[PDB]
Amino acid sequence: SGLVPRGSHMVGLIWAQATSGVIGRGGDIPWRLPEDQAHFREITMGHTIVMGRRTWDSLPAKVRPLPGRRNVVLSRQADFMASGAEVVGSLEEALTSPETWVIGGGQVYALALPYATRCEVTEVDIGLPREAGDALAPVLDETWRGETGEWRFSRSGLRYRLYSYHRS
Ligand SMILES: NC(=O)c1ccc[n+]([C@@H]2O[C@H](COP(=O)([O-])OP(=O)(O)OC[C@H]3O[C@@H](n4cnc5c(N)ncnc54)[C@H](OP(=O)(O)O)[C@@H]3O)[C@@H](O)[C@H]2O)c1
Ligand SMILES: CCc1nc(N)nc(N)c1OCCCOc1ccccc1CCC(N)=O
Repeated sequence: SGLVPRGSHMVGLIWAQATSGVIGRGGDIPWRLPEDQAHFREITMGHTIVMGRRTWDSLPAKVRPLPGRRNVVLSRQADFMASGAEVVGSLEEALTSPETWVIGGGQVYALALPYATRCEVTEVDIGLPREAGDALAPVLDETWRGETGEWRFSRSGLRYRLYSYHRS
């Protein structure tokens, strides 16, 4: 199907996770998956994106701010320099755009989850176990519903699938 009705406010979370729920370590995403970059890009294009400061830090710098999207960086550092983005000091202000995609990281997903009505999740079939210091994906309960895509191979051979969850 791929349809998801929307209301006067849409707050979406988008992430890619290992089976174990690892999304981040050492300030990076511990795999590369071209189809997921393409998916992340097309979903978020033209929208406001919200990210924690550490996620802004983890962006390759030549791709800061992410092109074609309104970049919003959540930080408690009032003097934080984020060239080409805006810095907001609270989650409330961050989610004021009528359509917002939260693009990371572990901290901000957790805080934003209660307001979210879509989760766009790439499951990467990689057996990375949770380690000390890892950033972790939220656990979705059964208020979330939607569609699970088929397993696909990237040309590299890495296997992945897409979940598109929503709720009222
Ligand atoms: N696989 C994926 O889909 C994916 C996507 C995005 C990121 N990641 C990874 O996840 C990791 C980063 O995640 P993380 O959980 O460490 O950090 P994060 O959520 O990106 O950023 C946390 C920072 O956000 C700010 N913050 C958090 N809550 C706030 C609030 N209520 N008000 C104001 N500011 C707030 C603070 O910034 P200040 O310290 O500046 O105050 C905090 O240190 C990296 O490894 C990144 O590569 C993975
Ligand atoms: C594509 C990764 C990703 N994937 C999903 N599915 N949700 C996310 N929030 C998500 O994270 C978006 C923030 C980090 O983006 C990276 C990180 C490493 C390499 C590439 C990118 C894409 C953007 C760019 N031009 O660099």
